[PDB]
Amino acid sequence: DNTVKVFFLDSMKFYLSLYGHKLPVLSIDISFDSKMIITSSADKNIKIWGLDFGDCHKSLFAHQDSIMNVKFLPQSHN
RNA sequence: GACCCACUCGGCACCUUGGAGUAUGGUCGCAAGGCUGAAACUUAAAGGAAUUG
Repeated sequence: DNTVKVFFLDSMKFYLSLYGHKLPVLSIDISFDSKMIITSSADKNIKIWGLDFGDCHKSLFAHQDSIMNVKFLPQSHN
């Protein structure tokens, strides 16, 4: 049920429920310095997501059948 | 008893002599406002559009 839920770790107190992919999102990554997450679904459109409130930045589109896994170069934010 | 003709009485009947418009800078509601999906996202599938590609 095409959503991404972010919980904390000291409490797990349901920090951010978010949506908008129109298919089951199947890969998540989190920025190396805890500032930006990357959600990716099977509608060929990844979304770079802001963190403080959950504002989407670029709902960008590639890989013309389906994204299967996204991962983070953990040195810079690429 | 019936039929005809005249008369007569009573019947169901018959025939002939403020609104209309228009106008509204007011009061109140309202089609008002655009390819949907679709936004903080220029983003999918599926559609309507116009399509002699």
